[PDB]
Amino acid sequence: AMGSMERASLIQKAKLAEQAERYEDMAAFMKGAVEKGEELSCEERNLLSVAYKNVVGGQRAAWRVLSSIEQKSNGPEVREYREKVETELQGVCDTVLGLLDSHLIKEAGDAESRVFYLKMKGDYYRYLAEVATGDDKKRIIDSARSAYQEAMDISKKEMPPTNPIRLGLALNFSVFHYEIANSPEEAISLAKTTFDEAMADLHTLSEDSYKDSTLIMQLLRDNLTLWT
Amino acid sequence: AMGSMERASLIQKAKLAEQAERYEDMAAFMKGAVEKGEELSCEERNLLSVAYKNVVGGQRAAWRVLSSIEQKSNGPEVREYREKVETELQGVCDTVLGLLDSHLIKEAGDAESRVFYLKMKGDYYRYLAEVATGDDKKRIIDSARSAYQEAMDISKKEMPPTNPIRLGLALNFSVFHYEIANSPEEAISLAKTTFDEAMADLHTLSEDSYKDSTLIMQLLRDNLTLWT
Ligand SMILES: COc1cccc(NC(=O)COc2ccccc2P(=O)(O)O)c1
Ligand SMILES: COc1cccc(NC(=O)COc2ccccc2P(=O)(O)O)c1
Ligand SMILES: [Cl-]
Ligand SMILES: [Cl-]
Ligand SMILES: [Cl-]
Ligand SMILES: [Cl-]
Ligand SMILES: [Mg+2]
Ligand SMILES: [Mg+2]
Ligand SMILES: [Mg+2]
Ligand SMILES: [Mg+2]
Ligand SMILES: [Mg+2]
Ligand SMILES: [Mg+2]
Ligand SMILES: [Mg+2]
Ligand SMILES: [Mg+2]
Repeated sequence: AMGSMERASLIQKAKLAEQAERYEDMAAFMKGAVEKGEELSCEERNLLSVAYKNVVGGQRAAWRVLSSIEQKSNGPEVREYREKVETELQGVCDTVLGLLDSHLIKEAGDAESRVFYLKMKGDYYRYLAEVATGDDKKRIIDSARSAYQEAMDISKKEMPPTNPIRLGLALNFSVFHYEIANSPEEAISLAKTTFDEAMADLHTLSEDSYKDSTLIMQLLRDNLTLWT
Repeated sequence: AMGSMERASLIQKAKLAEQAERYEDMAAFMKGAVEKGEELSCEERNLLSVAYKNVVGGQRAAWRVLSSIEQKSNGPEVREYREKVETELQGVCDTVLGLLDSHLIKEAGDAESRVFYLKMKGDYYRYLAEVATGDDKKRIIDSARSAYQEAMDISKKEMPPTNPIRLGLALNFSVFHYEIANSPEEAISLAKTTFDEAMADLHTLSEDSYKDSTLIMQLLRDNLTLWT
């Protein structure tokens, strides 16, 4: 439905929607921008990610509330409404994954863009895994793992240990190991090694880069504190 | 779209949606419940009001952000996106006003229900007035005034000065005078008289009623502090 709007106007409106805290609109504008077919700049990739993380975030928070109520109840209403929210969440994840597959990842040749999009792919499969059951569920978990792993492999070859996309990827992959893969030791090892190798590279940074990197290192530290 | 769901299940889901902070869903469930044609109980009237106040609240907050950006800008994008949000806000207000006219107010014979719905009518015309321009605009302002006035007339005849619906009505009508009607003296007089007559009636209240009433009296006091 954004086919008739200029790419530049979609980006401008996404920024307005962010100011207005209208994240559903923000996501729809950025989906429209991606669907123009051109690669996205760093700033535009960040608008895409912020929009969808806020949308899916509201859904995941609601799903958690409902799932809790349902499990303590264990008529059809709680299950029905949890399933409604679950389906809408699945739809948003499928939308994002669709944008990544058609055709953001395939056209992403620079490490910053390719790692960004593979991290996003890992994150949205991870959100699908949170609500998935059984077997179907193993293939979803492995899709998340596979995307994160490819991103990690590129990030380790092509980016310094303090790069904020590399740090955020490692942070989220550690969360995947702790929360999804039942691998708390792998989570803790990854968060530890990532933190230590970033610390050793801080000396190479300007003041502003240092602020960017240490912000994410503090999130790694927060998890490690929660996990140990 | 809620025609096939049981009234009781719509109410139950509205309560779940409130826990989940899913206010759009909450409003749609309560719209469905109203459309069953039966009068609403006190608790159900409160669910209706909470749902729509949160929905329109998000819209009014966004509209304010956008209007500010637009007026400081004064391409078409800011105006266009402010108009989009404005139209959606107008639609929600029209929806609420429609439920009140078809047929909540006409079937409301008790003072608690009739005052509640006439206050709501004043509030949603007030939200339309916030975004309205010119003349069209005078009739909207007078519709809000007229609804609030009828509610006030009934409330003064039928409810004690500490009743929380009477207090909330007076609070909102004072806000209408200050923000919409350019009548700050009327706003201040109304808030003052309402506060003083409630204070004089507190002695008649139980501990829990006292807590309910004094909460709203503090909002009147907060406005008076802001306005004087
Ligand atoms: C963004 O809104 C929500 C809703 C529900 C859960 C969360 N996530 C959290 O509270 C913590 O999640 C993380 C912590 C470190 C890295 C990544 C995440 P995640 O949100 O699971 O991508 C966020
Ligand atoms: C509920 O979300 C919003 C969004 C934008 C504005 C507001 N309202 C306010 O900040 C203060 O408004 C009032 C104060 C006292 C009584 C009534 C109101 P109102 O929200 O204008 O019905 C609320
Ligand atoms: Cl449902
Ligand atoms: Cl490529
Ligand atoms: Cl628009
Ligand atoms: Cl009647
Ligand atoms: Mg063009
Ligand atoms: Mg399901
Ligand atoms: Mg390329
Ligand atoms: Mg490099
Ligand atoms: Mg029935
Ligand atoms: Mg308009
Ligand atoms: Mg009746
Ligand atoms: Mg009475």
